[PDB]
Amino acid sequence: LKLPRQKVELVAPPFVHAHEQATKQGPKIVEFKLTIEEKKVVIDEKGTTFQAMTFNGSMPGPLMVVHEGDYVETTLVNPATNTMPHNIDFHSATGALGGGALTLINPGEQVVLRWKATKTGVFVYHCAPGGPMIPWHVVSGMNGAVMVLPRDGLNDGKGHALKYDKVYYVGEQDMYVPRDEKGNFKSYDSPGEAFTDTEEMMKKLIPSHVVFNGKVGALTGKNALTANVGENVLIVHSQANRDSRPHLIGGHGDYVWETGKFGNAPEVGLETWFIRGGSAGAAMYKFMQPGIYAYVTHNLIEAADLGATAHFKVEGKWNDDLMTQVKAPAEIP
Amino acid sequence: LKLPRQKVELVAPPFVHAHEQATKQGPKIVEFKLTIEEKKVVIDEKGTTFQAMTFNGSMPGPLMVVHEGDYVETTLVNPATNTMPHNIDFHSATGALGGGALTLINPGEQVVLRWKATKTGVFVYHCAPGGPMIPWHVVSGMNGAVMVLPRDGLNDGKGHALKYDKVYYVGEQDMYVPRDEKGNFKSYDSPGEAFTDTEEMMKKLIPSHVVFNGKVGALTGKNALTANVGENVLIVHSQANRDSRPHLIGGHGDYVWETGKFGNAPEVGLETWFIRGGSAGAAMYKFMQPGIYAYVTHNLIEAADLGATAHFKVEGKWNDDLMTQVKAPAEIP
Amino acid sequence: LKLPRQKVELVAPPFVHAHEQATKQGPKIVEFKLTIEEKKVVIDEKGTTFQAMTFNGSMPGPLMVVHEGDYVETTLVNPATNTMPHNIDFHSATGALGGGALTLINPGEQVVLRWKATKTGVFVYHCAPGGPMIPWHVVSGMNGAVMVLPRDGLNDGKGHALKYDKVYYVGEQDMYVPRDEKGNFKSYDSPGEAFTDTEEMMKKLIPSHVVFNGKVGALTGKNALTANVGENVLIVHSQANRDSRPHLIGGHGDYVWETGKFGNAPEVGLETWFIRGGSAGAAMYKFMQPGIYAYVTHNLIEAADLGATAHFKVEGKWNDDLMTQVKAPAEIP
Ligand SMILES: OC[C@H]1O[C@@](CO)(O[C@H]2O[C@H](CO)[C@@H](O)[C@H](O)[C@H]2O)[C@@H](O)[C@@H]1O
Ligand SMILES: OC[C@H]1O[C@@](CO)(O[C@H]2O[C@H](CO)[C@@H](O)[C@H](O)[C@H]2O)[C@@H](O)[C@@H]1O
Ligand SMILES: OC[C@H]1O[C@@](CO)(O[C@H]2O[C@H](CO)[C@@H](O)[C@H](O)[C@H]2O)[C@@H](O)[C@@H]1O
Ligand SMILES: [Cu+2]
Ligand SMILES: [Cu+2]
Ligand SMILES: [Cu+2]
Ligand SMILES: [Cu+2]
Ligand SMILES: [Cu+2]
Ligand SMILES: [Cu+2]
Repeated sequence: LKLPRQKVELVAPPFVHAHEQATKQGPKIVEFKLTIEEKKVVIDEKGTTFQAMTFNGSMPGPLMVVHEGDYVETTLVNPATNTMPHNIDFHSATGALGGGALTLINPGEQVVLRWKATKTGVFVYHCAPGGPMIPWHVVSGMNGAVMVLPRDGLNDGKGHALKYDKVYYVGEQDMYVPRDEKGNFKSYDSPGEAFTDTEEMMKKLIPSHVVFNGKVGALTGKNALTANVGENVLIVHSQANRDSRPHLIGGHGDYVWETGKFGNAPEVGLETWFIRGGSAGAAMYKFMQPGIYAYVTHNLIEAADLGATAHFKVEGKWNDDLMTQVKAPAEIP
Repeated sequence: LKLPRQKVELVAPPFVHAHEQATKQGPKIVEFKLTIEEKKVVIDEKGTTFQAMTFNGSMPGPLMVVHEGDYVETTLVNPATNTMPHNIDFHSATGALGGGALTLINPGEQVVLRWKATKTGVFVYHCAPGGPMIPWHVVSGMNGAVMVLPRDGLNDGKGHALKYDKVYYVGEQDMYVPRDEKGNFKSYDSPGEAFTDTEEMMKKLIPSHVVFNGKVGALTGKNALTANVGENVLIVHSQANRDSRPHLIGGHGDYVWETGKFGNAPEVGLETWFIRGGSAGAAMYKFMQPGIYAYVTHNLIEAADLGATAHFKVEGKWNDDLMTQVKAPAEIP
Repeated sequence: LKLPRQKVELVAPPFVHAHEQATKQGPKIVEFKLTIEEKKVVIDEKGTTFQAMTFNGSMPGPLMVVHEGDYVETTLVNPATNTMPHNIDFHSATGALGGGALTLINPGEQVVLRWKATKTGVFVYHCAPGGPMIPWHVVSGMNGAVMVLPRDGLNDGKGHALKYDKVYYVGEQDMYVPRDEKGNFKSYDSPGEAFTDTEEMMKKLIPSHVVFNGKVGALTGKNALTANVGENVLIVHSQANRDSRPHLIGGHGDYVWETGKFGNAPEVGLETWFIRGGSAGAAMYKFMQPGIYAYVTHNLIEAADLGATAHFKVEGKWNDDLMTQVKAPAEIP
């Protein structure tokens, strides 16, 4: 395979490494490295801890971006400082359980997998060692996404280009933290110690936490998403294990691929869309109003009470044609 | 803004205020009033009670109908007889958290919000005061829907008009009523008294009841939906917090916008469709057979055991070509 | 009704009785027989038992295949060896609650129902006796599917024929097996004895098991699905009561009707699709790589821990262009 090689410097979510939308490049071998990290992390503002397992130290794993017909060559590294075997399954790839059957590595090993990007869209990647370890590694945080863009960039299905000014990747994580007898979340010394209680809870199908970017409030305050009025923002949303229903409070999905695959035309003008567990989808919105937006899953219990709220802070001029407070709050006459 | 004003007299669900589909009117300011009512109601045939919070006294709130490019001017009233602050978020609107950031009113106040109907479809509206109150007010009943019709009426995406003979609005409500130690549903003196137990249950994500129009059996008996053979009926379905999968038992969705947005062509000939939590969708069906139909969510446990069944009673002539009982029940030979 | 009659010999899932895709036949009366069987079965590799109720002895019931405009004439038989009344509701049919209102039969009876296949697609059929028996009979196993093909066969919505080399029917079943005090699954002497505990669990909406073809591991080992590289396989998936999110691990859905209705064009290039509870959908894939695939619902907890995994064993030549292990596992440098 005698194609040009291109290295990518991955960046932590919700940001996305620099890339072209439309490109004049032909196929390349695009090189990525992912280093697995098992680590205890804090997942809420109460200080609850969690035995996480991650690609590149983040939940979600970073977004990888290539174009249709590229070859994606991933060096997956499992340092000796980890305790368990791991692998990678790319839903964008064809064969060998998405790559999982070719990438199982013990602590102290690395492996190099290449796959041809024959399907466009956004796709989940995740660890999948075998058997009951599959769900456990995924809900412990071992999932991310890859975006395979058409070489001509995105289109509306009507002949028009859809160019985004910026893209964010929102990875949603269902987490299963057990409680003790008096009702407090438990803490564990190792993922292995957490396994028995965690699996018992997993099988009951109700998460304790549903978070974006690994933690309650991760995408708020200093780390709010941003935009300006007039900017077209692409929001990639993934969920490797469980359904979600994204919604931009005060906005819309102007163009939405809820099944996430660019061979299909987008839907237009959505209020709320649906990410099937085990998939990524994408929504584009051109901001029209400044101020705070919340980006949620629209199970509002999940959003407000279990962790699944991000914010956008948007700069620009208020549009009184689109909305106005005709009369401020006043005593009823 | 010097456009003509038009008042609407809202009507309680499942009925819909009179409106045009295709219209020769240009944009107007369409005036609506919603008066919040907190009230204890009965939600099942056992007499279980529920601390409801409502727009205009109903669950769901009434369906508002306008056309693309209208301005929707809502007077939201929170009488002093209520206990809590409330607001309104229109998923059809652009800016200020759907209007929620411009409509927070204490008991004794009213506010007037106007928004431009730039997106077509059916959309959820709901209360959203802030924080954990968001889910609580919504699952207490504070949600309804708005329909923004194209000025040319509905179409099939193939150049043909789709005209409905009547429309019904089915609002589905997930309810969380706690149980005491011996397993009976609890009753509370106020919404505030219900809050702690109700939130604890909410976070476990399993409703005690799933109802249409506020109560088990609301859309049955005297209050069954009706049609005649040959009539095209539009069924708007909303769910502000939780997924649903509508199905007309003995019928179909001839034309379905399950994401609910009229810029997209309908799907055809569905058995069951999917309303994402936080959205409204719509289905049209031309009745072909008389008799009783059930309209359900097709989690049949929810439908038959938790409350989520409506009936249609349909008049007309039986069509033996479409279905016939060739041989009535008889002893096996 | 003076049309030619054609008998079908049904075959147990996941296989499908022989049929034409495109056909030069005109409408016929296609005759099917379904004999209900109530039976205690084993559903997992631990030996857990289950009070099943079935059409033709299988979970799911067998796939029936006809063409648009055929008349489907079903003899439904409820032998005296059963204990309960049963009926059948075809989501493909128009009128009388899908046929349920014309097919209620006591043990010792049979009934003959005919319906005209006016809607194309894959559709659920299920028992629906009335009231709380509806969900109970369905989650006890009394559901299957029917496929109504266009007379010209399937198409891509772009003028091209889509011909499958083989079809499999995967019926997914949510099961509710109660546990005793010490946490073991309970066994019952009759469906009636199982009812009280089973309904109590049903209403909590969390299954104990989620299986394909009636049992954990049913579609693995000797009974793995099969294909060859180059074969186009249609996978019909149904779920009569509860959502699912199918995914072919190492493959894709090349053409997917997730709402299952052939009047709509398929989506292309999906990773994971969505079967709404109360529906059947279908996905076509042309295999490109040999080896083992898993076909799952992509709630991976359900897939790996509750029973919902099938395998494909695929023969043919490995394609190193599409995927290659560039470097086998090795010590990190
Ligand atoms: O106080 C003993 C009494 O408490 C229970 C819980 O209801 O068990 C608690 O105490 C045990 C002995 O200290 C612990 O092992 C156990 O984990 C804790 O729940 C009863 O089982 C016991 O009779
Ligand atoms: O009978 C007392 C015994 O019952 C429990 C429940 O198992 O508590 C009940 O009685 C308490 C005292 O009357 C109530 O406060 C409580 O709400 C009720 O559940 C035990 O905790 C107690 O030992
Ligand atoms: O040992 C009696 C004590 O056990 C409990 C369960 O905590 O009930 C068990 O024993 C009863 C009498 O044998 C059984 O009927 C019951 O089904 C079983 O759970 C207590 O209720 C009882 O005090
Ligand atoms: Cu892993
Ligand atoms: Cu996967
Ligand atoms: Cu409120
Ligand atoms: Cu909302
Ligand atoms: Cu039955
Ligand atoms: Cu049904």
